[PDB]
Amino acid sequence: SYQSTIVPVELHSFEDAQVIGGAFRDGDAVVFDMSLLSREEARRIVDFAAGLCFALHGKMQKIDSVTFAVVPELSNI
Amino acid sequence: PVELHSFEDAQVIGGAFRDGDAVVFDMSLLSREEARRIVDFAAGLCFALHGKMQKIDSVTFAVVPELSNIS
Repeated sequence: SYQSTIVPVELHSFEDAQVIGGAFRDGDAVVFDMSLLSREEARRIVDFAAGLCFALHGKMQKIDSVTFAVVPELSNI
Repeated sequence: PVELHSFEDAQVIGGAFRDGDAVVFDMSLLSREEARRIVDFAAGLCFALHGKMQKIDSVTFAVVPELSNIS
């Protein structure tokens, strides 16, 4: 299946979750930074991302305190 | 109708919804924080599977899977 190299996303508010969701839903891995978000917002981003991962059997990884990644299930027929 | 007790129940909603079932959940027993975490998780769930979330009232929401239609 098609998938670009990992999509980077710099977050500024919870609404940006949509960018992560869009790319992840379309088969792309996404790494996003939460350096500029409040503690509350960061938490909302991760709960939304966990919802995305559970729904499509994706995997979420923590790179560091402000950097996380969601990776789609491997495409193998 | 799922009665939530903690954020850990997000999996109950998720499992059912992922299996193609509509889920209506009550958040009466949840803290303001937990309630919000549940809805954010559920929103990720719906976004991922092209589902729909509806607010029934302040403590009751529903996530509904995309309708199966083949042409």
